[PDB]
Amino acid sequence: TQFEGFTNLYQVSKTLRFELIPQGKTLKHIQEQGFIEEDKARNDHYKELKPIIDRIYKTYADQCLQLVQLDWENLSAAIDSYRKEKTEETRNALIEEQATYRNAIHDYFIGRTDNLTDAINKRHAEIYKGLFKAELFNGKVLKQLTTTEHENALLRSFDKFTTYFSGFYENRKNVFSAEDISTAIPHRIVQDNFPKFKENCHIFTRLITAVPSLREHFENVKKAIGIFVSTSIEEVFSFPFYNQLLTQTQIDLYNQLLGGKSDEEVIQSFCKYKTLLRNENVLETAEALFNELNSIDLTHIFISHKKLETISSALCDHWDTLRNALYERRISELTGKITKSAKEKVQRSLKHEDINLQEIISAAGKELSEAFKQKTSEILSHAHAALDQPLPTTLKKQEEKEILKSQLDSLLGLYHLLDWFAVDESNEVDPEFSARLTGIKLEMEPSLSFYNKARNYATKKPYSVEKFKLNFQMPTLASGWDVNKEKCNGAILFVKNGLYYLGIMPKQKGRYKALSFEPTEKTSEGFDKMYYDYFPDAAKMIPKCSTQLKAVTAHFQTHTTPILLSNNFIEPLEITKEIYDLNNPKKFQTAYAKKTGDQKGYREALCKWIDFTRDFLSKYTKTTSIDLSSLRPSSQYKDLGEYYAELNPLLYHISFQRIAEKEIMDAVETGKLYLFQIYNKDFAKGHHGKPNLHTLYWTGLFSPENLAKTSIKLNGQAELFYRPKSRMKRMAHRLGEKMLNKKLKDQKTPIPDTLYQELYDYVNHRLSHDLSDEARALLPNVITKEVSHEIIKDRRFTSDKFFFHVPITLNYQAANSPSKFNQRVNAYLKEHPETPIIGIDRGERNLIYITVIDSTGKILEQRSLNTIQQFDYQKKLDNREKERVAARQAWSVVGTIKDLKQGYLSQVIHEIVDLMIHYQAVVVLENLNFGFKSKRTGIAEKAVYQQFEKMLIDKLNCLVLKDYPAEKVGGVLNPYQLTDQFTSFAKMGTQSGFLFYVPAPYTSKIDPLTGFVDPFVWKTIKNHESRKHFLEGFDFLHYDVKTGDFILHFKMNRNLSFQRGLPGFMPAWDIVFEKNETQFDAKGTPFIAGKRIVPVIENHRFTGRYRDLYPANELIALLEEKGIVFRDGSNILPKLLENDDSHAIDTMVALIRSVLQMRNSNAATGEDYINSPVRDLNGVCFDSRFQNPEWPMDADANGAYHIALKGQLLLNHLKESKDLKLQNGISNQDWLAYIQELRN
RNA sequence: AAUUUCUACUCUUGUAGAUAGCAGA
DNA sequence: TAGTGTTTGTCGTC
DNA sequence: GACGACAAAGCACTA
Repeated sequence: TQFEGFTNLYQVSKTLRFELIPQGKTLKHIQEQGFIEEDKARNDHYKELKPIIDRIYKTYADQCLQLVQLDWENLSAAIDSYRKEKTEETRNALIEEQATYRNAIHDYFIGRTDNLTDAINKRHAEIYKGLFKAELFNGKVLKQLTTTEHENALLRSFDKFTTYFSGFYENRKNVFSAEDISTAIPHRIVQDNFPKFKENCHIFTRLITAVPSLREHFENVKKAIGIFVSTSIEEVFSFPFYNQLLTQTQIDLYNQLLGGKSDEEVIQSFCKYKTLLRNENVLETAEALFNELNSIDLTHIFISHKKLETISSALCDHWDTLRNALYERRISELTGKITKSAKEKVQRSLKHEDINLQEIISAAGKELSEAFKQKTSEILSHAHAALDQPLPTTLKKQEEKEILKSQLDSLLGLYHLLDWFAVDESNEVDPEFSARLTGIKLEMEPSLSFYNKARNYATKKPYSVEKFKLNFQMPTLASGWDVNKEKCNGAILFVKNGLYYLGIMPKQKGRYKALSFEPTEKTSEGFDKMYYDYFPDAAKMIPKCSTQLKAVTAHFQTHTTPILLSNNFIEPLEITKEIYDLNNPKKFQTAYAKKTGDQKGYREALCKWIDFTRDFLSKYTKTTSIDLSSLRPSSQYKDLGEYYAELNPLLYHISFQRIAEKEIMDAVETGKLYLFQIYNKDFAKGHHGKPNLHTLYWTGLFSPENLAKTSIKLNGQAELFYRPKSRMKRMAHRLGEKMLNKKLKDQKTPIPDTLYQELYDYVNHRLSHDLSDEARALLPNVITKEVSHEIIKDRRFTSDKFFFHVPITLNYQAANSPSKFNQRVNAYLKEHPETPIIGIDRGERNLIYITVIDSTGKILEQRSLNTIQQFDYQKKLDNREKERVAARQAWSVVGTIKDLKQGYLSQVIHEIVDLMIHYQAVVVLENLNFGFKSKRTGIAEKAVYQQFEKMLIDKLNCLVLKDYPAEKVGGVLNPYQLTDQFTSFAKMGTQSGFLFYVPAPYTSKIDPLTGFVDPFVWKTIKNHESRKHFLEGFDFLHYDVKTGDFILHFKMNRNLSFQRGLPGFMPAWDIVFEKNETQFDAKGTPFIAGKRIVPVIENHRFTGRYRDLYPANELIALLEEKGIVFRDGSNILPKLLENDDSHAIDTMVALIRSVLQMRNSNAATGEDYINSPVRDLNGVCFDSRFQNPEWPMDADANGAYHIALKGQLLLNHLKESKDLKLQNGISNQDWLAYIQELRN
């Protein structure tokens, strides 16, 4: 097995896109015939027909729901039993019962069953079949069910073109399917409305039994309105009536028995919805509801469990406090011997149940009520102060955009507040409160959608990428390149002087007309035309044209002699009866031999069948020319799989023949041919440099090597698109103006966005104002250029453009899908223990950081990827963008940041693949399922980086390096295939081919010399008793006079209540308060050893500002003040406890806080070092400021190193494992135990 | 500030990387 | 009594 | 029992 052998394993399909430039006067001919305008109208017709078909989509659904008659007694009993006993058996019984009822409704739409009489059951299938076919426009489906003339004229607009609704058919299948999917009609009937209707019947009978006078009163309300005249009030609250509550008109009548593109568009619509909130007085109603909570019974006001953690973080210290406070109070009221099983039951109960507001107050204290009152009035005042604040006149200025966002934040804040309360009727909700809350709520739901629509408008770009597909009045345009379908499709390609041209033949005067392109000698100058020959598949096309056609099937049925085929045959073929009988556990198939076992009959029949196929190919009118003599005789063919896989590549072929330029130019001159040059900036006159990957795929497809031996196949079903211009604001660099580079003299540090505009205006002498102080300072550093030629901003969308989306297939000689790809990778890895690793982590001072390690674990190379292609993406560019978002906090700045991150990550995968191929390594990412990263990290968690991993998997599916020759492995003809096909984020686990995913947590805050981690969670120390109990668990803390350090011995079998439950290896540790000394690094720079950056400034705000702190110096100073003598080397902790100085104990613990903190960062001073608190086996505490290459350089370096180290643990278990499998993730304790043992 | 277009850019009338489209969210 | 402008074929997995 | 990929086979229109 070789690493270069990971190619040609499965087919990968990519569709290239190009721009079509009209040649000669083909644009004039198109405009004269009005093809673009007609196709533009077809786009509008397709969109205007979107609800018309959806309307004729209800008719059928409404008609099918009118005949539904079911007995809902069984469904009610399954609902009652699940509410009665909360066991998993009654849940699965209800899930199956619901699925049975959903299918009962589905059988009315398309039953294909025996429950409904076929007279009716089969009639629905004839409609549902062509509900996703042409029938829609035939009027046939409407003939089964009245169309108006304009609607009839709209249906015929898609005659011979109903494939335009291809994707729309899928969107309508997503509406039915009769699954638990909420989008479906059966689900809405069974699982949404019936539990509501079933509850209505129970509410009815309880009221009528207690207050019988309410019966005649309800009956009078029904009679006074006029609804359900043939049904009494008791029957509408009985199960049989629900069958007549399945259509909207009946649902509306039932509910009424109960109830009785532009800038100013966002201002007019919002102000219309905004002024509607005053008339409804939703603020006054909301302010009155939250004021009711001061006196009403709070044991029936429930908080949703999905919001409890969010509320805890908004009203308390952490997200933990509420869930923990409820946990302690519930453990406080358990019965008998409180086992650890009873505690876990209380934990699991708090995850998925709604807590009433009273139990929260009784468990958290009176300080939550003050937080609840203050937060409620704060949100209500902001929403009240925003409804009366008028919107601006326009959105031209950013100051006017800010007030629009500010008022939307207040509206979304109130909308967020209302979603705190549980909506489900499973809880005993208050009568009046739940009704008034659900009312103002139903009203605030479009705010969220409206808010999202508004934010996207600000994020939107001034372009209009919207486009429509050009058909040229052909439903099969560019649907196939075969020469025999020249007229049928009318799309061919030309190559001339390295420039690729597309030629489409229009219907000449409304009729098909072939062009007699005469093959001219190659010497004469002219275009080269593609001759495309293709036989789709031997398995499906051969029987269709030879033994399964209408002629021979009927002939063999009514006549028992072989028949001769003459049409589409050079020499007549004598198809005989037996081979058709074989094709009538099919015969000559693997199943037949597996079951029957007639091996002798198999080999003879297959020999005749294979010979018959070989007989067919040499006799067919188009397959006779291809040289099939390379095929082996039928005696040594095992089965059809190997034979068809061998026969298929021989059929497909592309050849080029020169066509004289005079014919092509005259064809364009008269208008018979439309010439479109393919253009992707790699065919420009001034082009110089390595081209795009898509250009190489296009260039490599037509290379002489590929034509002789196919590895890139030109797939059919190509598409043409036309994009209208979007010239609304043209910016240009006119001649005589002075360009300004976005980078300084070093062409690596970008100018801030705000400063760049001011400098650019001053350079051109256009700014009326004066430059800032920092603008003057940065002025000499910028570089200016004169405009030699005009550069048009966004020139792509200035004018109208054509497009050509063409699909190609790479690795055409491989299988359709990979077959156990991970087994192949694991096989290579097992035989190659020396395969290096590549660990990638998201640092804070570095966007993406890399570290490669070998089998033994030494760091071969570690690099920071924030500087790609001589440009700084983090140290300068992302910092300025983050500065702007912290200054303005607008929507445009957020959109630019997300686009930059995705663009930066595109550059990263090139660095990864270039690094990986050079080392022949395996790259280990981190799975997003486990853990999270802080806000200080440069990439948002599970939002952009999750898509980053998708790109890396997809890129390595068909990895092609653009500096490589095509013939060797890794080129365009033989791409690398190192990853399995991506299916979903959930399905990918710990391996995706040559990619590994190890748990993120417990990777970057570890000493790389001892494997030590901070074993104490500091949230368990709050009071003096906790501090003293924590401090008394240690063994001994003493001054070493020889070295000047403090050795704080600790045994992991102590302070369990303050620990994190991960002992790991090394049951004892020696925390060292390193003596501060001006140590020198490799470069000789001075740095003080043991320096720690502590952010603790206030009890509530623990990261107000970073503060310098020296654990050794401060603790010596603290002990001197207390009068403690410690130079004798005696233990210090017992003497600390006996004096019982509250301030000294707090300082004692706070210093242990600092020393156990390894990752010390300071953005202002540029320090991101990591310092070990414990000594290694050599006896030296790790300090990353030493800049030793063999160990991580900075804090971000440590994380990428251990992700690669976590990759070793996966492979180390892989090598020793007998099976070719991997563990379903790495336990945090198991990883800690492994690393702590290895570093020793 | 020039792109099948996405990001960044301007020694180079263009550079470096990415780029599986259509339809529907 | 024909030019010409939707149907069918499956092999393996799934 | 359920998916496909592009051709050549059919199949209805007027003639």
